[PDB]
Amino acid sequence: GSHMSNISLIVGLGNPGSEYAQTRHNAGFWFVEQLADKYGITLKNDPKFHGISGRGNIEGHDVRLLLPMTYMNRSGQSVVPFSKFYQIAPEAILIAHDELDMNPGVIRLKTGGGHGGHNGLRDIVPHIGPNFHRLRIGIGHPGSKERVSGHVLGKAPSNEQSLMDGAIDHALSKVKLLVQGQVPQAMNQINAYKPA
Ligand SMILES: [Cl-]
Ligand SMILES: [Cl-]
Ligand SMILES: [Cl-]
Ligand code: NA
Ligand code: NA
Repeated sequence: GSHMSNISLIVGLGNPGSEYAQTRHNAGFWFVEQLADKYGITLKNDPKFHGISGRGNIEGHDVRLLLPMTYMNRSGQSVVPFSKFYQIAPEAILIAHDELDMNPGVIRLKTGGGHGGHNGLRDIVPHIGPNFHRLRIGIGHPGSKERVSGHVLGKAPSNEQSLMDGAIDHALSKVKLLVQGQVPQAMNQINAYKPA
């Protein structure tokens, strides 16, 4: 199964289909797809777990990657059985997701806490509890509570996209720390990122 706080499972949250692929709510998919390319991990169809998944070596560690194919608000229907079957404890899971409470170009690593309104996390925390790690990829504030769907299901303007892309790139360079269990150092180095 998993082994302490070495990260062994990296999940990216998002919605399936070309119409959602460029939307802010797919920030987690962006991160995990780029990480998979970086390390040569194949992401293949995983019908048993309602997702796309892979497994491979990251810096000498066996790591699994998962993109739920359930739609965002049903993400737990992939993450939970996957983690149960492979016996991966929450403490060894990193979930990458868009974060409305942070600016584009801000990125943070958090351990624990609630969903913060995120409809994918809301489908996961009830089942595995809160003690997994999160890569919170800022996507900017939506304005009103009424603009929140239109914000997360929007394609960001190019300046915001550039800021997100640079933050994601920075985080990719710190995955080595995470798979090695160096969560405190990773937190310090991720959270210190500035775009400019
Ligand atoms: Cl959604
Ligand atoms: Cl945080
Ligand atoms: Cl979070
Ligand atoms: Na976008
Ligand atoms: Na550390």
